[PDB]
Amino acid sequence: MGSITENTSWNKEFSAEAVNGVFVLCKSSSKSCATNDLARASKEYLPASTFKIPNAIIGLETGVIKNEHQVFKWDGKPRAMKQWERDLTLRGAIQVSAVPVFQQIAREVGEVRMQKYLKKFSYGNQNISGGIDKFWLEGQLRISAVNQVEFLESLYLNKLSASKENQLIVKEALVTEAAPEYLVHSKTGFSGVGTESNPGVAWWVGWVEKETEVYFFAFNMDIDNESKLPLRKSIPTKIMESEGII
Amino acid sequence: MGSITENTSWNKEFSAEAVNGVFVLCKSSSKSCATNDLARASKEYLPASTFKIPNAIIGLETGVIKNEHQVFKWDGKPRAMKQWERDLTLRGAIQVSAVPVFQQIAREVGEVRMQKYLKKFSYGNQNISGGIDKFWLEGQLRISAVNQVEFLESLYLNKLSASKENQLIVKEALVTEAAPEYLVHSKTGFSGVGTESNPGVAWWVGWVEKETEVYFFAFNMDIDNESKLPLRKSIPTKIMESEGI
Repeated sequence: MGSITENTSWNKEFSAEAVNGVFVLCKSSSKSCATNDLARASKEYLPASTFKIPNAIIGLETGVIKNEHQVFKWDGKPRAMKQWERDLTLRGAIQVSAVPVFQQIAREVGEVRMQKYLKKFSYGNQNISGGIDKFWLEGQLRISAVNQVEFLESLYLNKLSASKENQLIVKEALVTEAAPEYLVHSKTGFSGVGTESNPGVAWWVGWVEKETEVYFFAFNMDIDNESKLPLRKSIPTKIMESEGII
Repeated sequence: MGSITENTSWNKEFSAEAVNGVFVLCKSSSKSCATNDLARASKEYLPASTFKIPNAIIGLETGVIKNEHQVFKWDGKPRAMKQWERDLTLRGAIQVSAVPVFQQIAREVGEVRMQKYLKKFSYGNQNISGGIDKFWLEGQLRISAVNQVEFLESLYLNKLSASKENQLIVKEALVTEAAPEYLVHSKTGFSGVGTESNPGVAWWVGWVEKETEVYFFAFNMDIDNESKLPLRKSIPTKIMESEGI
């Protein structure tokens, strides 16, 4: 990555909520990044559902996901969340974080192909052991906020080791906010409430295209209570809108 | 164009506003469309800004538009609108409908290549005479609502005679509404108030991806009073809502 500068004043938003976390924000027009905590910016955590971004690209690249219009049919069996009990498009599955859809995609991709692509993507520690359908949820895979922004910037520029076509498909699927001159691509993540002395992690990563400017961001925080989930978006949002990226 | 059925009940919104226009809605699931007026559905009108869709694709295909990240720098010379007086990305130019930006692109594309692609796209009457950079604004180019829908369906499916990459680039630049299971791609159009007994035309075309269903739409109406523009969105919205979309 380029240069990164620690800005301890950003901790203001974290203190107010008594949250232990990190936010990394990079402005493309300068190749510079800022963060409230340099140490945690480089610390690696379970990616949780933010892993659906590389998983989607790999699914497309390997042909497991036939094309952008593939519909993932619900077999009718009970699923962990009601929002997943329905047929979903690739964008739909990603947007509602439909774990079972991507677990099946991961099984079809397989260990060998999955490993190959995470190496090509320089994705975290590239550790997929423990079970092909859950390594990003409870396995040994880990990735840092800094590595997330590097990865997302590559995707934005279509520089990942995959077809431009597939990177573009996954990119539209990640759009979460659209205005004439304000476009946001993002993905949430939540590993769970963790265990005693081992909190879970919550994520919010993506990028913002405001006019001719582009900002890449990655946020993660320790979490042991679902009631704190909204903070994964509110803290980053307050930090960015305090930076003029309203 | 699969099958199309006229549904006069849709005229309600039109009559309720004393507006002459047409709306074509197609449900991909069941290759069928509906319209309030079959005859007008096939009538061709000046595309106005909706033409920025085919133009953007052509600009990318021919190279005039370097890539998806190309920036369109403003030279400083005043423009018809303040919103266009600034640098713009490809999506920004489309979203705010920066006429000057695309006029320049058209010039670079060249009437020869422009004519070539409109033939590949089967875009309306394909008449770009009058002025290489104003034919869609006041030239003789004409296209129907049915033609807009089939053109947009081709784009959605990456079936236009262009690279899938360029089609995908233009598709994201057209996103106007984004939600978890609701995504809208769309483009507005307006030729002006026009002249007496010869009003202008207002457009609104695009498609809606709701859950796993996909709806393609095209709307146009005659307009002589700039105060009626909002109707290009309100009328279709009301009709689609009355359908469940």
